[PDB]
Amino acid sequence: NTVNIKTFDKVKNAFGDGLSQSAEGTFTFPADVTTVKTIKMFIKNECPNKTCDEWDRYANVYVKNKTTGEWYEIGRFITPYWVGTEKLPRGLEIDVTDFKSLLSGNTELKIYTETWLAKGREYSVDFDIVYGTPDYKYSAVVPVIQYNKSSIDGVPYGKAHTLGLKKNIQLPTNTEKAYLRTTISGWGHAKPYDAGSRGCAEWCFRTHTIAINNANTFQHQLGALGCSANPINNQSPGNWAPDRAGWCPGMAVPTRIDVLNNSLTGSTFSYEYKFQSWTNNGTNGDAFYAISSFVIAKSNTPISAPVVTN
Repeated sequence: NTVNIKTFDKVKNAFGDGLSQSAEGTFTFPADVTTVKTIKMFIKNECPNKTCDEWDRYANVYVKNKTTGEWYEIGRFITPYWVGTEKLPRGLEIDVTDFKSLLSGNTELKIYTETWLAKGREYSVDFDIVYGTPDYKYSAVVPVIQYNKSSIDGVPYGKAHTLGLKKNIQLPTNTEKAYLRTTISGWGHAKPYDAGSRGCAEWCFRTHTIAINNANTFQHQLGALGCSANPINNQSPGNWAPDRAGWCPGMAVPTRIDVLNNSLTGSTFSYEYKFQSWTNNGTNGDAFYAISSFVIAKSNTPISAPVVTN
């Protein structure tokens, strides 16, 4: 079984006086998610005849955690230059199965675009829920860190001292499978440039590390994705083809999945996101990393949300 749920219908994120960069709404999702195998989120950006903010703007979607009243980023993308997602049949696709526990019953969603023009961007969002026999009937998800309000509200990169990326995580004793879900994209053309005149953090290729209990465990390489091969190839005269570090205009920001070893099940461990070292000399602007990292706990027996603590 595959149920399609329609959620935002030509909603506009715009900037200027009786307008907003974000839109919200409440939608009804089926209540039972125990047999949900996959949930695909589709984002359609309609921008016919240059009627939208022609820049490659940062955008993201959130689902509200009813109990805590906190917004969780389920997906982000960079809008294409000058056009919408027309070359793509169903729009940008992002797997959001990790958030099935929050995508049930009356769910409030939020979509934001860092647009600075009144014409902004218009979107239609729908979800495909595929029912079946999942490998794990239950899942729980909680954020470890969230500095993703916009491209320039991320974590400053290259500053003398930085903090706010070390946390402690306690996984439920019945966790059968656990993993981290991270989405990271950078902004800026700050100096000193890397070879090839690549400023940070939009252009400079880096490899960040996540340390579990002080041991370097996962590496996140923000390298070339092959922007020139983008299906949305009608973006000229915008600078669409050059490879940025870990993202391309008119494409979803990749979701990075790192599987935790089961020796962490039932125990509290430390998590630290370590940026590859670099110092901003401050002569050519700022550099930021917009980042969200989530811990997902799965089991075939009802499970409570992992505890994240400083």
